[PDB]
Amino acid sequence: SMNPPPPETSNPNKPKRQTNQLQYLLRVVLKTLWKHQFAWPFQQPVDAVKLNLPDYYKIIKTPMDMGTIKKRLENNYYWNAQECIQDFNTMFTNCYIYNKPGDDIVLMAEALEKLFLQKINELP
Ligand SMILES: Cn1cc(-c2ccc(C(=O)Nc3ccccc3N)cc2)c2cc[nH]c2c1=O
Repeated sequence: SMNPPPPETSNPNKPKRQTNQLQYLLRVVLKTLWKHQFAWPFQQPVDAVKLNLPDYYKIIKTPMDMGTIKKRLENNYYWNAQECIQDFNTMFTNCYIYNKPGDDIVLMAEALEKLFLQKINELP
């Protein structure tokens, strides 16, 4: 199909370890973006088939979405907060490199990214 297998969300060979920053990323950062009115296009992998975007996964080499990030946090996939922040950054980058500037989806991403950066500015 137009769609790749979704990203893995569990790392079983990794030890399970909480950190203050990972708790913050799940319980403050992800939670705040997840509940936002503009979160909905970002809560699951882009379904290029249903959306008829045949070039999406030609342009986007590293798919990422908030649902994947949420599950990765819930399964303690990330070794540290920077790995999680990188996935958020990738999700926004994908939106900005695929969609035309000023598209509704880009304006949605920009609003979510601003909130993300504001919360990251207070990472413990
Ligand atoms: C990240 N991202 C997401 C999306 C994206 C857009 C729409 C949906 C979606 O579920 N639409 C919908 C609304 C109401 C009823 C049924 C459906 N299917 C999901 C995703 C997208 C589209 C162009 N470009 C991007 C884009 O970059």
